Amino acid sequence: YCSRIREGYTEFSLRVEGDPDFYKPGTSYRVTLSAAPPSYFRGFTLIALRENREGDKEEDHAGTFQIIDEEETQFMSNCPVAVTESTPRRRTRIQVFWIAPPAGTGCVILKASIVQKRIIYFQDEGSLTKKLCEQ
Repeated sequence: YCSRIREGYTEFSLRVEGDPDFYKPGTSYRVTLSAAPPSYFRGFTLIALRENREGDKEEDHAGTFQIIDEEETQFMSNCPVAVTESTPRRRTRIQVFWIAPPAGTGCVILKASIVQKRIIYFQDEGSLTKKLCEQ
């Protein structure tokens, strides 16, 4: 189940539109993964984890992703809680909804990994990682 299993900034950014300071349970947020020019990615993986969890357990994964662009993104065949590319084409941006979990879920870490001509692995902090807490 889910594998899946260098901080600071690369040219790839994981953002939430509107730059929320915290999440509100049940609110849909538009999560974006983008490459600064002239970079691109041919593949990506995107997850949302309760803080300080590895992701090896189902209950580590927080909230619900919803596909916006079916031809660009899909759920991972062998990690159904992870968003990934539909085909290995060069892309500079993808977007998905993330629906925030119930009150009491605690801090959530949205995290991405990409491939261009090298792999950028998941990191605890950095440009492909965003922490959102309740409040």
